[PDB]
Amino acid sequence: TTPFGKPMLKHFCMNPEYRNLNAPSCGSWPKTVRDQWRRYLDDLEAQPDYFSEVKQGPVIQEARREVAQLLHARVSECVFISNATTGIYTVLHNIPFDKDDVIITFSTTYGAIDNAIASMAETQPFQTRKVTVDLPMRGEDIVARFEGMVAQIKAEGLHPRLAVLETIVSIPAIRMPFESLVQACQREGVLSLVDGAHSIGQFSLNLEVLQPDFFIMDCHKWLFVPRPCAALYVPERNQHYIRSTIPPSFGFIPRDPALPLWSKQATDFETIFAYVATSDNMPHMCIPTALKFRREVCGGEEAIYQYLRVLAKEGGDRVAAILGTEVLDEEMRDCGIATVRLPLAVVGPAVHYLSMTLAETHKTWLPLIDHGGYIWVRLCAQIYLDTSDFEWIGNVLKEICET
Amino acid sequence: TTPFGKPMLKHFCMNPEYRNLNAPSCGSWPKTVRDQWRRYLDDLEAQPDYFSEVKQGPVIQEARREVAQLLHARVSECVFISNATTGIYTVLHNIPFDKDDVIITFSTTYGAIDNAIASMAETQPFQTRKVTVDLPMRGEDIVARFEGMVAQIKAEGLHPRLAVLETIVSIPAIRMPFESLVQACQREGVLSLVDGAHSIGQFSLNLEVLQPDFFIMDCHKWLFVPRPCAALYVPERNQHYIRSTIPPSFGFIPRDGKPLPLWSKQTDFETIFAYVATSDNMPHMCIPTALKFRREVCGGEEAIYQYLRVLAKEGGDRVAAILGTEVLDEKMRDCGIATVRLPLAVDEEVGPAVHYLSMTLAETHKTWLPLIDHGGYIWVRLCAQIYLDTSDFEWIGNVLKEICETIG
Repeated sequence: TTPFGKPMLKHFCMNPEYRNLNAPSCGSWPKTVRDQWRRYLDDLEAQPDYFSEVKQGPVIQEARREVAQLLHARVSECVFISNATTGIYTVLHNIPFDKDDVIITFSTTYGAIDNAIASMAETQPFQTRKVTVDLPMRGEDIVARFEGMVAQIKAEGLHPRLAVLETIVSIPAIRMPFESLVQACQREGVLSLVDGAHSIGQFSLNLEVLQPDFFIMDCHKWLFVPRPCAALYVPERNQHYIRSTIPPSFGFIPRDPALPLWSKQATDFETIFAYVATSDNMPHMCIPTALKFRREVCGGEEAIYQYLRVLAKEGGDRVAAILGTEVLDEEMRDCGIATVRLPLAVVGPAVHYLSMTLAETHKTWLPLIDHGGYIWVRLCAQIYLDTSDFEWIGNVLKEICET
Repeated sequence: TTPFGKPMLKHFCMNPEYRNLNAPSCGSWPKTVRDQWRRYLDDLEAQPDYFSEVKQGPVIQEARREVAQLLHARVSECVFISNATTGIYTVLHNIPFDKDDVIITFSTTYGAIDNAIASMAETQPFQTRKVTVDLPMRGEDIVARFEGMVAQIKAEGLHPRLAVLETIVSIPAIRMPFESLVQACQREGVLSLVDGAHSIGQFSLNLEVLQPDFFIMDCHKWLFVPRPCAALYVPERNQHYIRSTIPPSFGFIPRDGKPLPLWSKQTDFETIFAYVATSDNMPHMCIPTALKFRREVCGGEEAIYQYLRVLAKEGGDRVAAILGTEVLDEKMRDCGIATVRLPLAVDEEVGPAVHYLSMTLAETHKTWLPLIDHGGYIWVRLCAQIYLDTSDFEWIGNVLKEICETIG
């Protein structure tokens, strides 16, 4: 129906002068999703306990199966959680660890995940090792160092119990060889915890094929729903590991489960995530409206995936050209993101100036990070941007760097 | 400006037919809070990263200052969290327990807390003890048993480390002697963790006097903001215990003690709770609007607390009378809640009968009430609120009367 690029802008809710080149942070959703969101709010306000006790569940259930379909997963293997940090932590906290078990991470592992592993180590006897990854690198070189780490662990008498993998590194943002790492994990008997915070809605994905041990995803990052909105995939074979949400609630399963009588006013795994602490569900309840908008107005998932990839390839390349620099690359760019190096060498006041300038003067926002002695910027394509927006931010960044 | 009761309904957003006798579960909020909430949603989708990075912060900080003043606490002792379960678990998870420490609970402890303590013991070597509380009791006998459990624990050579107290039991709902239990805790050197999920907005609080070791509250349950909306109070003397949110995030404090990446350029205790996983903040951002409505439209906090307590007392009594049963008391009602026994005694039948009652209220009578089995009978929890009056309570009394007859 509507061509990609700035024709799409009329379907979304941003101010006219707002270049959204960092959509996954807060999400970005069409007007159809906004209006449906507000109708649920109206419903909640008009009859709160009726909306919550009767009307909420069936929309949630429809959202679950639409997410499972998109994943080529069973609805029985997909549960909803508030954010990706919660899902990853829920898995880590439930897996029983022994002093001879090793948790394998990478230097690309999300910072919040390192902190969780550090925190857990204070009261548990396991140990951890970080596979060094200095991007740029080749996917098969990453996969080889992982296999070398797993082999070194087994040689010392230790047990490589779990590896933390990611689909997209948060920043500097590339696509990682997660399909190959999941395979290496299954060969060596290592559980594959996949941080797919950036995945669903951005590129095609098939868990029936990939078969990860655990897969966590932020729907709000790329599925046109507001934050926070995440999902956790656990295959049947691993559902026995999960006995408690984080924080624990009435769904808890002791090692040796009883719902209070008000529960009578679905497997054990599913009840764990049905009886949880008080929460808002309306981002998840927006999933069907979002997927409808993507089928009918945007021409389906594959079209969107292609446009995002192609725009990021071309738009990222054009920003690097204008800057005289490069795009992060060893496919690592088989996604809707481009991480471009800025011509600055490494700080705080400068970072603060750059960002407020983009937010105050140019009405956009970009994440950045120090890596390899230079400051890099993450640019996120999306179906209402076109190649000129990237050309625009290239010149803007050019001017600020000069300044 | 507006008298309490049905004159308040014009200021709220419920259907005219709907009777909200269970407001704490989702919260109920005035039109001014609704309208402010939609205005934030407009701003968030007009300027997502500008709203989030520059505009949220000062509203959130204003809300923290107002919560701190409502509690008689310092701002730097009050942080925001999603829900009370998260806040209680954050405290429990941060405290280092050894194998000779004991966590004291009660028969009335929220079941989610019991599960957290059970979950935590699979991995930590501490023990726990439960004080027996078989309501109805007198509050002073509850204190006597707590003090006895503390002495018994010491008698075994163990260490009574922390006690989980609550202000209001979830179900069946009474006000517990939390002031006396906190006082007993400090006499004996026990950390007082107060589950005050029901507290702020319902009755008067003064943490400067109470001095609890930790205090967790659901703002949405009684402060006129939407769920989920909680706050956590940790006095200065106890903030060294808290080093991570649940789940841990970028604010984590290594046990060494040094806490951020470069994009943060774009109090350590307060920082823990500022750098968290992606979340919504607009309920907390509605706190200033809600509190202004309560001052300007409702005549202030103390006027609201008095109306809630008097209505729950008179309304609760009227439901008990119509049913020929009773209200739960100490044979504790200094709150806006009344728990009334249904003339139904307690198998395979309870579930279906409970389900019929519930949907009959939801589908037919346009209300909802939480149920529990206690002492061989079924009890119901009723919550007074400033847009209700005593006629709403005799309505539900007759309605419940008539339904119990059907089941019987």
